[PDB]
Amino acid sequence: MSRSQLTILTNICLIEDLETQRVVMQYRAWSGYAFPGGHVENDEAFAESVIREIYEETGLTIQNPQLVGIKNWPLDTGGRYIVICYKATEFSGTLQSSEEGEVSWVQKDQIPNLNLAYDMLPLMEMMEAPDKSEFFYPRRTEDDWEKKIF
Amino acid sequence: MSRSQLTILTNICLIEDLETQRVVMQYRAWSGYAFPGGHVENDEAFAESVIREIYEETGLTIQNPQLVGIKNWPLDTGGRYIVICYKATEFSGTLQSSEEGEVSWVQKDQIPNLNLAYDMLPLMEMMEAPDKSEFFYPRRTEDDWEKKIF
Ligand SMILES: [Mg+2]
Ligand SMILES: [Mg+2]
Repeated sequence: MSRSQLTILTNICLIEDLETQRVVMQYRAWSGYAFPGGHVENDEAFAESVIREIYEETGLTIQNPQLVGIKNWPLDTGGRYIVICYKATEFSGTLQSSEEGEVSWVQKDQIPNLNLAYDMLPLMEMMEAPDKSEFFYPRRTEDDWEKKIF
Repeated sequence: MSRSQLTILTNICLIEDLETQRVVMQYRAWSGYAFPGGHVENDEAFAESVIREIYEETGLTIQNPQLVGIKNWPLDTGGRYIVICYKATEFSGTLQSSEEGEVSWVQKDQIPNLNLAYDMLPLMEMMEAPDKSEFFYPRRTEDDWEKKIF
């Protein structure tokens, strides 16, 4: 019945242009600059979903997106929010914003200087680390946004 | 309401003893030899779940399990079955079966000679491949068990 009982399936992608050392950032009015991505449709694969969402949100067609981790947290009544995290360096197309947010190429080394969504930097660190694959909020108490990286 | 509307969260782990080149296999009366693992509890992280399930099913405590892919397929009415796939080479303990299946160390090169669960070999191949991370059944028709690897 309640929203806190649901399992929500979403994705994000770190799209990195190796020629320019820039990454696609999206501005979402949690608030701030974050990675683009979206919700998984009922019939589509996880990889199909990230390719489709990225195309819609950025105008870019990514190839062979790589699974780099999972961000997730329990909801209040047995539910869970799930973010499947991808990295893509192979893509084509022209960058184009959508109603879902303004997108831009930001120099990767300048990402920390933006108004970032909460925990963007440790999330990007988990994704980039070859030996880490999960970012979890235990949500042990109602205000607990402490994280665990596995 | 129906079981085909649910999102089911499970894990498996390929536990490889690098000293002996054996892998833990579990016999489940889909039927056949498969990897051990289990269902994710409401409050636990994905990594916590695989460590706990593997301990219960095998007696081994795995350390630092690595995400190597996701096996998944849609269910008939908007649901999805999800298997988070891990590999672990660091562990301790003594192998011990449980009510959930007999476990054994099988030489990795002898795995194909077992009565394996359906698609075990391509699943293991997806997991072992550094550039593949999803095993998906589109379930386009009712008898369609064709697969896609991303
Ligand atoms: Mg989106
Ligand atoms: Mg099990």
